Amino acid sequence: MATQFDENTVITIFGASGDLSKKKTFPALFGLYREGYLNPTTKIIGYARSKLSNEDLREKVKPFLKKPNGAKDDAKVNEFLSMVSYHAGPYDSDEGYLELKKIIEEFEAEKKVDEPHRLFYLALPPSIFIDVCSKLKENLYTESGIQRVIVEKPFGHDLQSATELQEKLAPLFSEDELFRIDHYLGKEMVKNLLLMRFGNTFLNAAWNKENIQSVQVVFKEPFGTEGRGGYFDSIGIIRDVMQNHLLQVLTLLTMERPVSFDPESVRDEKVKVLKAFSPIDHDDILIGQYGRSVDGSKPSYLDDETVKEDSKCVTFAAIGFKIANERWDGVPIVMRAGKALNEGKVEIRIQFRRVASGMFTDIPNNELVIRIQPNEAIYLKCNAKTPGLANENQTTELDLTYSERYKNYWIPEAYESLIRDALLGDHSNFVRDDELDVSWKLFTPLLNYLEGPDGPQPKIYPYGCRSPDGLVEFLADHGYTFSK
Ligand SMILES: O=P(O)(O)OC[C@H]1O[C@@H](O)[C@H](O)[C@@H](O)[C@@H]1O
Repeated sequence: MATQFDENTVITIFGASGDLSKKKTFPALFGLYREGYLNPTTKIIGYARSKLSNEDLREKVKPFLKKPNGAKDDAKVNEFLSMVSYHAGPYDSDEGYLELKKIIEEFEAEKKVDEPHRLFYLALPPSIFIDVCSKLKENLYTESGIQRVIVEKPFGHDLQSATELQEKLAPLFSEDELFRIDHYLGKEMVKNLLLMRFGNTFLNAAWNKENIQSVQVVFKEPFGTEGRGGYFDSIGIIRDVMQNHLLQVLTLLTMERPVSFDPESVRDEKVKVLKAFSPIDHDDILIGQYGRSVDGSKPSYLDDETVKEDSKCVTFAAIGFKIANERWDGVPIVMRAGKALNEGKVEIRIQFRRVASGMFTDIPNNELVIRIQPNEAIYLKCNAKTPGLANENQTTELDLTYSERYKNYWIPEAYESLIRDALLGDHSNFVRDDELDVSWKLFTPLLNYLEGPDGPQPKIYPYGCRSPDGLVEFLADHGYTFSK
């Protein structure tokens, strides 16, 4: 019921010369075009301070456009580049925006446009958002068209900084025009979660404290922070992926059902469950920093020449959560994220309860695993009678590998899906301001405690190991029952 952007839409990518723009934003715009979801009358404008030409931009991004049909669809590559142009100018001053206002109004007149449709993708750090947002609002805002601006996380590093950014942003652009990106919300398997649970009685009837023993959201990466240790030092793993990506996923797994079809009904339920989270217990935590591999082949986090040697930076964290409402009361929830472990994986693991006594209880807990990445899949640990004369249980792993169906369909990348959604005006996969506020109210006390003077020292774990010491115990302390 929001207006869709199709013909004669102008997409301006601010920060167009940067890494994010050339490796992600423009490649995503192309993928949408290559598969027929970007209208050919779309004007794509890259804006940045440097003084490059239309040729420079096109040749800068060309190495990153994806050709899944190989040398085929090469006309599409050149087709797309021909829709892309460049304008140089400062973010700090009105002359660039007035010059841009002229390029755009020229195009919106050469095509008979009664209602300008303008998307501004801000591929910039927040310290430059507010300037550009001011300038767009002072110079390039039409009360007789519709404009939408995309910004990407982070929006702050704690409650105070996030509040300050939003205080400056709110008088410039409303929630309806703002599209705040957490790119996990564009991943195919993350987008399936709501319909998977709410659309299937076989899961929804069990999705409650009466049947769930343990909820886990799991993030593992096999590499470390080498080279960028000094930057990561003020971030840490909790800020990097847990406060945003992992919290988003958990929110989709625990919210109640949206009662209407408005995208804001999705967002209302996410905010609602966020407010029911109890405060984080600062003791119910497992904090780790990666040391040298047992190998000797891999450096410690501190071996990084850009990291001070007394650094308490957390590169692995497991955190317990509790949600105080009727569905979740007393269910222990764990989010755990680490760099420099043994594999790359993002995964949801839900363990169901067993009855304590009776005939079909000498049997392992049912379990549901949803792999978000790498190999999108759903697995169910099930129980069944042994076929034939035998009257014993055997546990069966049911495979719902999505590779079956995906070799048939076009599965967009996160940014492709997300830009599409913005063009269609659908806020379902974007962060709202109260969502941001509550998520920072939840994590800031933990972050203040860890980074203050009494901040605990992370336990060291070797690069490449499965789990820091204490993890398996931590999980069993949070309702996970291990089995054969
Ligand atoms: O899992 P994805 O889609 O590759 O995203 C993971 C990355 O997400 C970013 O937000 C983090 O800052 C990175 O540290 C992390 O590696």
